[PDB]
Amino acid sequence: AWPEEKNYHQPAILNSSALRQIAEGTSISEMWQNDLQPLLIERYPGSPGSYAARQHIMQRIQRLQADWVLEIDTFLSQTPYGYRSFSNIISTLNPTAKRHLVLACHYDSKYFSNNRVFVGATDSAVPCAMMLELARALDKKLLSLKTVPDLSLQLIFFDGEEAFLHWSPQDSLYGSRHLAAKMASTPHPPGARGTSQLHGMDLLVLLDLIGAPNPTFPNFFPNSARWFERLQAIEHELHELGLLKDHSLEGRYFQNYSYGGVIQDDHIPFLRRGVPVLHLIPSPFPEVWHTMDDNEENLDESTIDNLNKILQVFVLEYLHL
Ligand SMILES: COc1cc(N(CC2CCCC2)C(=O)NCCCn2cncc2C)ccc1OCCN1CCOCC1
Ligand SMILES: [Zn+2]
Repeated sequence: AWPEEKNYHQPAILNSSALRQIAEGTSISEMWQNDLQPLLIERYPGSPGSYAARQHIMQRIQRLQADWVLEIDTFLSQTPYGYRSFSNIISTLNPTAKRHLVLACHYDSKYFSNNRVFVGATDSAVPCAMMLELARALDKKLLSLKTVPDLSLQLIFFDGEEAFLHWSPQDSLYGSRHLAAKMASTPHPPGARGTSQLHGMDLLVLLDLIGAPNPTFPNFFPNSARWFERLQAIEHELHELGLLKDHSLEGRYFQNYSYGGVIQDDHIPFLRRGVPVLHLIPSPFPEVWHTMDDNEENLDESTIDNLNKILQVFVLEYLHL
C-alpha cells in the first residue's frame, strides 16, 4: 500500500519568516564559484572530464554534514560507436527509507567537433550545479533526517543523456534507460516484499536546460499538476515578499499552460513505468541549446538564483521540513 502513498502525500507549507530564512541561506555566488565552474568542461561519457565531473560532484556531497550514501552505477551499453561505459551518480539520504523524492539532472556533455568547446552550461551544468547548492544550503535541515512518513531525498546525476551521432531511441538516454531497469529490478527496501526501487520513487523532478534568462516551464503531466501549482505558489509568495531578483509577475517561470507533444529526456524511461514525473524543462528551449554559445556568458545569474530558491522551498515543503 505504501507505493500508493505518493498519490496522496501533502506538503507542509513554510511560513513567511521561514521563506525569509531559506532565501538568505543560499547564494548564487558560492554556487557559481564552488559548484558550477568546475563542470564547465568537456565531459562526454568515458572522457577525462567525465571522471573529473563525477569526482567534483561526490567530493562536494561529502563536504556536507548530512550523511549522503553515494552510489556510482557503472555499466556497459552499445552505442553507434561500439560498447561504451557510463556511470550514473546517485546520492541518497535514508537509503533504508521506503519513499524518495528525486531531483535529477544529467552530467554528461555532447561530443562536438571552431575555437570553442561545448560545455553545455544550461544543458546540464547549471541544473547539476543547482542540485549541489540546494544540498549545501539545506544541509542543516537535511541533517535532521539522519535522526528518526518514510520519505527522504535522492540526487541522481545521469550519464550519457546525449546522442553520440544522431538522436534516436537507440542512441539516446543510455544512463537512465539502464538505471530505470536496474531500479525496476532492485528489491526496495531490504525486506524485499515485492516492491522495487522504482516503486520507492515518489516524484522525479528532472531539471534540464535552466540557466537561460526568461524561461517559461509548461505543465506536462496531469498527475504532477498540483506540484506544478505549488511551484507557481512558491514563485508568487517569494516575489510578494520581495525574495526574487529582477522578477516580474507578468513574465513568470511557471505558467499553467499545458504541453501537447512529448519531449524525450531522462524522465522518459521512468515515465514509461508509472513514475510521477515533474519535468522542469522550459519550452521553448534556450536559444543557445546545442550550440557552443551555450556558455557562462549567456547565463542569467539572477534567474538561476530565483529558481534555486523556488526549488529549495519545494523540497523543504515536500519533505515536511
Ligand atoms: C520543444 O523544443 C524542441 C523539442 C524537440 N524534441 C521533440 C521531438 C524532436 C523531433 C520530433 C519531436 C525532443 O525530443 N528533443 C530531445 C532533446 C533533449 N535534450 C538534449 N539536451 C538536453 C535535452 C533535454 C526538438 C527540438 C526542439 O526545439 C529546439 C529549437 N530550439 C533550437 C535553439 O534554441 C531555440 C529553439
Ligand atoms: Zn543537449
